[PDB]
Amino acid sequence: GPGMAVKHLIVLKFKDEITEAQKEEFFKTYVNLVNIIPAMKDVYWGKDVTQKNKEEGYTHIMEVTFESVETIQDYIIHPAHVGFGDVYRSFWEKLLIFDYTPRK
Amino acid sequence: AVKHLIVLKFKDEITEAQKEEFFKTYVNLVNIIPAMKDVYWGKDVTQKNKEEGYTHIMEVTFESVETIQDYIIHPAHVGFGDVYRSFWEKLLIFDYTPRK
Repeated sequence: GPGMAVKHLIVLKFKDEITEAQKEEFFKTYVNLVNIIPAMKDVYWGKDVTQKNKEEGYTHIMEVTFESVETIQDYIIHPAHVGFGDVYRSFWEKLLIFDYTPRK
Repeated sequence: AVKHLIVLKFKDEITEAQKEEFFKTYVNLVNIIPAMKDVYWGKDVTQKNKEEGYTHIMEVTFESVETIQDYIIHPAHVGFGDVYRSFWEKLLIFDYTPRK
């Protein structure tokens, strides 16, 4: 329906070499993409506190909220894009990205 | 507020109707388990993930990490896991506080 959210779920394990300062700057830059990418409306992230899957090693979760029925290609080609961009794609040891519309 | 996040891959044998049954039953848990706040789920549309990766996301909101645990040990959630764990091949759980 109109105004339904399209969400991207970014699931991350950082490489051991990545510093706490670097991680902080990474998330700061990602949240600021809301002001740069028109269709991007919100970014929220956090650190897993449970560690229920330590063998899979993922530690961080980032939720990106986009407007539906709008192009997001400017995000895809953005230098800061976590998977595709030159700036940060070397930061992660492991990375999953999902694309879903939340419903109930 | 905190989030209990589930990343899920169903067993190969599970049908579309069974996936819908799973989510309907899970969402109804909010009518039963006091600790729970709102639940949303979605299906991943990424073609790359579909072949052998996780396929579904469930987000559950809670007041605190403590009330997440209240939900974990509730008889209704125990009962759900007892009869629907068979539906999933693998999953990931994350408990975290969203921030910006």
